[PDB]
Amino acid sequence: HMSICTSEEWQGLMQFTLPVRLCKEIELFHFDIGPFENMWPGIFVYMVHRSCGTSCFELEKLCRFIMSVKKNYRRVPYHNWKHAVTVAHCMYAILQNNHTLFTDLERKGLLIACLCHDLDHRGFSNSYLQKFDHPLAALYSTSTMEQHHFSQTVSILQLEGHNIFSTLSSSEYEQVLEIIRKAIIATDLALYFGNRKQLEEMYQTGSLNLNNQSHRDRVIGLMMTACDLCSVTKLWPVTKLTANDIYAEFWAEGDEMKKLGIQPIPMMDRDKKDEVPQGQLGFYNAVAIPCYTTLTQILPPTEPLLKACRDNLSQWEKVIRGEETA
Ligand SMILES: Nc1nc2c(ncn2[C@@H]2O[C@H](COP(=O)(O)O)[C@@H](O)[C@H]2O)c(=O)[nH]1
Ligand SMILES: [Mg+2]
Ligand SMILES: [Zn+2]
Repeated sequence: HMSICTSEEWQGLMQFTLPVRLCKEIELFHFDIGPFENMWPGIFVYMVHRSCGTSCFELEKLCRFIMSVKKNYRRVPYHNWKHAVTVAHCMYAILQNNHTLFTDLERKGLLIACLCHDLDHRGFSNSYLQKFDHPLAALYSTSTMEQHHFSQTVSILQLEGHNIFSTLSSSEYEQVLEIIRKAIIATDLALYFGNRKQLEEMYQTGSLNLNNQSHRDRVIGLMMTACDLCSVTKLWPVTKLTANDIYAEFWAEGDEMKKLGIQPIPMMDRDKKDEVPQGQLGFYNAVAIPCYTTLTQILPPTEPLLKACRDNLSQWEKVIRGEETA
């Protein structure tokens, strides 16, 4: 099922060295990997090593894992390899800024989860899959694609010489797969609404306790949401360019629905682009802003993401007022 990287791909990755100038910039939240496509795999290797240590993973296995994961992301407009690395970098930044709050096991697992969270995405949402009795919606009744993404992750790990977690004790092994499982499922936005309200409630009543595994799971879940949506925390021009990619997939889905005799929601209707600005305002107010607000409360060092998100919210309002530019 899973595609496999060539020997030239993983072998070449092992010899990669991150340019000195980027070492500085990669630590910042607003960092945009966009202008460095050839370096994305190497950037991930770098983040893993800085966060988890150069010997955490056997280099050969890690490189095969990375290049195969890349080969298993499809050439879709948004849920692609570029997105995977973007999300992993946000997680890297969050972990670097809250290092000792998370275990070595969790950091390894979360960085890997972020790189694999949208594995083998076809370009169709859970709505489509369920509303069209796709085999996946039957196998996975809820969080359909997310369960599939996790399934894909384990399949890659099982490929020969690809299991980077085998050196963990039998106990930590199962523990890390559970961390990855929950983390990937948490990227199902449907689950975000409940998770955020819960955390907010926990935080304000003073109940939140990081030594409480159920609370840890929720915090990690919000972190995944935060990283998944981080394109809204970049400089405006970057945020805007990514938005076009997001909508390219939305509109493509809408077109397929029309062909199947079912009118799509406005957001997925390429004939209703005029409604995009207002729709983004809604998404920021109902999802992005609350997410980063709650995350900042729990992990103060992540405040730059909230500030950036608010700045972009202001940009969308500026568009609606007819003051946009370029
Ligand atoms: N309307 C809207 N949806 C977004 C935006 N950013 C992310 N999303 C949605 O949030 C989802 C997060 O889940 P994932 O990216 O892991 O599939 C994306 O797939 C996409 O459907 C945005 O700026 N606007
Ligand atoms: Mg996803
Ligand atoms: Zn994603």
